[PDB]
Amino acid sequence: SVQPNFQQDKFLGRWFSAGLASNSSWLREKAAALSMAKSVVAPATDGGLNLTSTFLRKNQCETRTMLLQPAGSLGSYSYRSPHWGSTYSVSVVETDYDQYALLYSQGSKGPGEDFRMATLYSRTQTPRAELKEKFTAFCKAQGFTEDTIVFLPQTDKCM
Repeated sequence: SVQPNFQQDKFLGRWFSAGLASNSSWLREKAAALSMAKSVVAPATDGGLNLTSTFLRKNQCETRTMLLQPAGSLGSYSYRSPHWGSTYSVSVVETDYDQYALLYSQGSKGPGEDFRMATLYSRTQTPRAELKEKFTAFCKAQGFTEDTIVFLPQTDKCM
C-alpha cells in the first residue's frame, strides 16, 4: 500500500519524527527516552534515499543514516540493516509532501521479519491536532493498539 503517483523529489528534505507505533516494546521504550531532532531525506545513488536521523541522547547530539533502495511500487523501499542482519520494507503510505507523511515499515527477511512500525513524519516539529488524530487512526488501521502509539519527545538542541 503506497501513496498513489508518488513523487520522490517532493518527499526530500527536512522532516521530523513525530510519532511511532511498533510491535517492539524495546523500541518504543528506547525512542520515548530520547529527544528527536530533524531527519533529513536526501538522494542516494541508483534512485535510493539516504535517511539521516538526528537525536539527543544523554545531552549528546547523535546521528544515524539509513540507506533505502527502491523496491516494489513507487514509494516503497528496502533497508538492509547490518546490526539486525535483516531486511525491512519501508513504504510512504500517504503523504501530501508539504505537511506530513505516514510511513509503514515491516521486516521482509531475517530475524526482524516480524517487526512492524508506523511512523508519522511531519514538516513541522510539533504536528497539529488533526495530524496527530490522522496518525492514530492510521496506526489502528495498521493493527496497532492505542497503547503502542508514541508521540516522540522533541528537542531544538541539535539544530
